[PDB]
Amino acid sequence: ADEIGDAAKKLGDASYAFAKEVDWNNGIFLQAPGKLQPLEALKAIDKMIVMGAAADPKLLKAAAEAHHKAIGSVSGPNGVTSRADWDSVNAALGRVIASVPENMVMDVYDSVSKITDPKVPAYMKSLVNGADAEKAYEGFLAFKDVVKKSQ
Amino acid sequence: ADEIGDAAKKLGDASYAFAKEVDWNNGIFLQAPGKLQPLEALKAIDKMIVMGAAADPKLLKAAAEAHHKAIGSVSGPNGVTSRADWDSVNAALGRVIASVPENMVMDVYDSVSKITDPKVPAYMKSLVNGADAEKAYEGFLAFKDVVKKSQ
Ligand SMILES: CC/C=C\C/C=C\C/C=C\C/C=C\C/C=C\CCCC(=O)OC[C@H](CO[C@@H]1O[C@H](CO[C@H]2O[C@H](CO)[C@H](O)[C@H](O)[C@H]2O)[C@H](O)[C@H](O)[C@H]1O)OC(=O)C/C=C\C/C=C\C/C=C\C/C=C\C/C=C\CC
Ligand SMILES: CC/C=C\C/C=C\C/C=C\C/C=C\C/C=C\CCCC(=O)OC[C@H](CO[C@@H]1O[C@H](CO[C@H]2O[C@H](CO)[C@H](O)[C@H](O)[C@H]2O)[C@H](O)[C@H](O)[C@H]1O)OC(=O)C/C=C\C/C=C\C/C=C\C/C=C\C/C=C\CC
Ligand code: CLA
Ligand code: CLA
Ligand SMILES: CC(=O)O[C@H]1CC(C)(C)C(=C=C/C(C)=C/C=C/C=C/C=C(C)/C=C2C=C(/C=C/[C@@]34O[C@]3(C)C[C@@H](O)CC4(C)C)C(=O)O/2)[C@](C)(O)C1
Ligand SMILES: CC(=O)O[C@H]1CC(C)(C)C(=C=C/C(C)=C/C=C/C=C/C=C(C)/C=C2C=C(/C=C/[C@@]34O[C@]3(C)C[C@@H](O)CC4(C)C)C(=O)O/2)[C@](C)(O)C1
Ligand SMILES: CC(=O)O[C@H]1CC(C)(C)C(=C=C/C(C)=C/C=C/C=C/C=C(C)/C=C2C=C(/C=C/[C@@]34O[C@]3(C)C[C@@H](O)CC4(C)C)C(=O)O/2)[C@](C)(O)C1
Ligand SMILES: CC(=O)O[C@H]1CC(C)(C)C(=C=C/C(C)=C/C=C/C=C/C=C(C)/C=C2C=C(/C=C/[C@@]34O[C@]3(C)C[C@@H](O)CC4(C)C)C(=O)O/2)[C@](C)(O)C1
Ligand SMILES: CC(=O)O[C@H]1CC(C)(C)C(=C=C/C(C)=C/C=C/C=C/C=C(C)/C=C2C=C(/C=C/[C@@]34O[C@]3(C)C[C@@H](O)CC4(C)C)C(=O)O/2)[C@](C)(O)C1
Ligand SMILES: CC(=O)O[C@H]1CC(C)(C)C(=C=C/C(C)=C/C=C/C=C/C=C(C)/C=C2C=C(/C=C/[C@@]34O[C@]3(C)C[C@@H](O)CC4(C)C)C(=O)O/2)[C@](C)(O)C1
Ligand SMILES: CC(=O)O[C@H]1CC(C)(C)C(=C=C/C(C)=C/C=C/C=C/C=C(C)/C=C2C=C(/C=C/[C@@]34O[C@]3(C)C[C@@H](O)CC4(C)C)C(=O)O/2)[C@](C)(O)C1
Ligand SMILES: CC(=O)O[C@H]1CC(C)(C)C(=C=C/C(C)=C/C=C/C=C/C=C(C)/C=C2C=C(/C=C/[C@@]34O[C@]3(C)C[C@@H](O)CC4(C)C)C(=O)O/2)[C@](C)(O)C1
Ligand SMILES: [Cl-]
Ligand SMILES: [Cl-]
Ligand SMILES: [Cl-]
Ligand SMILES: [Cl-]
Ligand SMILES: [K+]
Ligand SMILES: [K+]
Repeated sequence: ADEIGDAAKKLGDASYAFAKEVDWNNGIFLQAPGKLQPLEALKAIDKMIVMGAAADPKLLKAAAEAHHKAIGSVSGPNGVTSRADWDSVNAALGRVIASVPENMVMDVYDSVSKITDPKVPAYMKSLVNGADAEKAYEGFLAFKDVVKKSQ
Repeated sequence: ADEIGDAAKKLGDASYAFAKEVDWNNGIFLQAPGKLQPLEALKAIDKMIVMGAAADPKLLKAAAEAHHKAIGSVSGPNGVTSRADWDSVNAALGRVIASVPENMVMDVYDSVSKITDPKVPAYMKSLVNGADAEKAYEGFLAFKDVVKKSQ
């Protein structure tokens, strides 16, 4: 047990209602988040690849395992994993994030932002309950504070 | 040095002409290989996630590093990495493939085949020199024989 795991349970309390509202089977998630821009997108993928190579390989393995288990508990009309598996994925990802330097994480974020059209967040939010999305994000903010402490 | 590395150099002799002909900046590679089928695609991703969790985490790290370096040597009008980085990526991937049971690898292959429209290979081949694609594939066949010996 660790503090990221405890923070993941609070994150689940804040964010699972939102996860149940997302239609995970919508094909839109395969499309670029705006205009397809291969050269800029490759720069973002490169920052991810750098981060993945730097991450604790054991924590990467555990995060992959948590997603395998999560796939197994998918149910209902939107393809949402169970509450327990949601929390397990989020904890495992938090551990991976904490295992690399903050710069690496910020470089992925900035590089993905560069290819994301300004309308995409509002469009995604419009498909779910906006107050639940807001609660989920406020949950994320608290969670990342715990992740940073462990980083 | 190892036998996968030696086999990767022979693979490069057979396949680099083909890699130079592919337009790596074509946006088509973001689309599903046929009809977008989220439920079946998730099954294929699940088999990949199982395989990634089983792979030697050190060899996964080295494969990610080889791709970072490869991105750095991209040049020319098609976005092709250097010959040396092509071989380095292929060796590193061969090591990852050899680090898991053959079943896991075949399960990814079969699961991806299930979502790949029968026209996709011929369409991809039609964009390059068909004899160079054939040489590349004959190269792959020899390479995977070395990978299997190490597996
Ligand atoms: C063949 C290739 C195969 C596959 C292709 C590969 C990849 C697909 C590539 C791209 C598709 C992926 C993602 C893009 C898709 C979807 C995008 C998903 C992300 C999103 O929607 O983000 C919304 C967010 C909104 O802005 C925030 O608003 C805040 C408001 O806060 C106030 O009010 C609150 C309540 O309202 C609270 O009360 C608070 O207390 C109060 O403070 C503050 O103003 C913040 O400063 C401000 O940041 O926007 C941004 O962060 C920047 C945009 C994009 C970054 C993009 C993404 C995140 C970055 C990195 C994630 C890492 C990786 C993503 C990718 C993959 C995951 C591994
Ligand atoms: C939001 C989500 C984000 C991203 C989405 C994520 C993923 C994208 C998902 C999918 C897109 C990916 C791929 C699909 C895209 C493109 C497809 C790329 C693959 C392709 O084109 O394959 C062509 C191949 C042709 O068939 C072979 O013909 C042979 C002929 O051999 C003779 O003649 C020869 C010379 O002519 C020689 O002389 C020889 O000596 C002589 O023997 C034999 O008959 C073989 O028995 C027969 O197998 O087809 C198949 O293998 C099955 C089809 C698809 C499997 C699909 C893929 C491979 C499987 C696994 C690869 C693993 C993973 C792929 C994916 C990713 C890689 C990590
Ligand atoms: C089928 C399998 C699968 C699927 C469908 C996904 C889907 C996703 N992954 Mg995951 N992932 C997988 C397997 C999968 N992954 C595997 C095998 C691994 C390796 C172990 C990872 C490792 C991984 C990492 C390291 C990250 C992702 C992230 C993401 C998201 C990227 C787009 C995004 O930011 O949306 C928005 C995100 C969500 C809807 C997820 C919930 C986010 C918080 C907790 C609550 C919602 C807040 C707010 C409303 C929206 C996000 C704002 C943002 C600024 C934080 C998306 C939800 C990224 C992510 O979520 O970035 C924010 C991310 O950082 N994945
Ligand atoms: C921007 C980065 C990037 C890009 C663009 C790609 C692109 C690709 N990856 Mg790679 N990968 C990356 C980073 C990247 N990867 C990273 C960071 C990792 C983790 C370390 C991986 C790990 C990985 C694995 C484990 C595998 C791939 C494979 C593939 C291919 C999947 C589609 C396919 O089969 O086409 C066809 C494939 C090619 C054109 C590549 C050359 C294949 C041989 C050597 C020669 C050509 C033979 C023939 C003409 C066509 C293929 C037939 C097939 C049955 C073998 C595609 C070329 C897969 C692959 O190639 O499956 C066959 C695969 O198994 N990737
Ligand atoms: C081979 C392999 O290993 O694959 C595995 C690799 C990983 C990394 C482990 C993995 C993973 C995670 C991944 C990739 C997550 C990707 C998330 C992508 C989210 C994409 C979104 C939100 C895309 C869009 C596009 C939109 C477009 C919206 C608009 O155009 C619309 C409609 C109308 C316009 O007028 C205005 C507009 C508003 C602009 C939008 O609003 O949102 C996975 C899944 O496991 C696969
Ligand atoms: C060996 C191997 O194969 O590894 C493979 C392993 C994987 C995992 C499969 C893999 C991969 C994918 C990877 C690495 C993904 C990385 C994801 C990173 C996500 C980062 C995020 C969300 C960062 C942020 C930063 C934010 C900042 C927000 C703020 O600053 C803002 C705006 C304003 C401030 O006032 C408040 C604030 C809140 C502070 C935010 O909101 O979010 C890959 C590439 O395939 C390689
Ligand atoms: C088709 C289908 O059915 O697909 C199904 C597939 C599944 C897998 C079964 C499934 C599922 C679950 C999924 C996708 C869950 C996704 C979870 C994503 C979690 C992401 C996390 C936590 C990312 C971060 C990034 C962080 C960054 C933190 C920092 O940068 C910040 C901000 C500020 C810096 O100063 C300090 C910092 C600390 C560096 C962080 O702390 O965390 C589902 C829903 O069922 C759908
Ligand atoms: C080849 C093939 O077929 O592969 C298949 C493989 C798969 C895995 C099966 C597959 C899949 C599924 C995938 C990747 C799913 C990814 C899902 C990502 C969902 C992202 C969502 C919901 C994003 C958001 C962002 C929002 C932002 C909200 C806010 O920021 C806003 C506006 C304003 C702020 O003030 C407050 C805020 C509230 C913070 C929100 O509310 O939501 C797919 C697509 O089928 C393809
Ligand atoms: C977030 C993160 O970590 O992301 C990283 C995760 C990884 C795994 C490390 C990673 C990787 C590798 C990946 C995903 C490779 C994906 C390869 C995909 C190849 C897709 C292809 C060939 C798609 C098509 C679609 C086609 C459609 C053709 C047709 O429709 C057409 C035109 C006309 C129709 O009439 C007939 C038709 C013929 C049917 C086609 O012919 O081919 C990467 C890139 O690093 C990102
Ligand atoms: C911890 C963590 O995060 O790990 C992350 C790590 C990654 C790597 C980023 C990641 C990923 C992606 C993964 C695993 C991809 C796996 C790719 C597997 C590719 C398999 C291939 C091509 C298999 C085959 C089999 C073939 C067979 C051909 C033949 O049988 C045929 C027809 C006919 C016979 O007569 C001749 C023959 C020739 C014998 C073939 O031709 O090809 C993921 C999911 O993101 C998780
Ligand atoms: C936009 C842009 O510019 O992107 C740029 C991004 C880069 C990275 C810089 C770049 C590059 C390079 C790239 C993509 C290289 C891709 C290489 C893929 C290699 C895949 C390999 C080897 C896969 C396998 C699968 C195998 C399976 C073997 C077996 O199953 C087989 C058959 C039969 C079983 O009985 C035994 C077995 C042994 C189990 C194997 O042995 O090997 C480029 C080109 O510049 C484009
Ligand atoms: C959000 C966002 O923007 O992300 C961006 C991220 C990136 C990384 C920048 C990105 C990218 C690039 C990517 C994934 C590139 C992947 C490329 C895959 C290429 C696959 C090719 C060539 C496949 C083939 C198959 C062929 C088959 C030939 C044969 O089988 C045939 C018919 C018949 C047999 O008898 C003989 C044979 C000869 C064996 C062939 O000849 O070729 C992208 C797309 O821009 C999206
Ligand atoms: Cl929807
Ligand atoms: Cl571009
Ligand atoms: Cl082309
Ligand atoms: Cl389906
Ligand atoms: K561009
Ligand atoms: K289906």
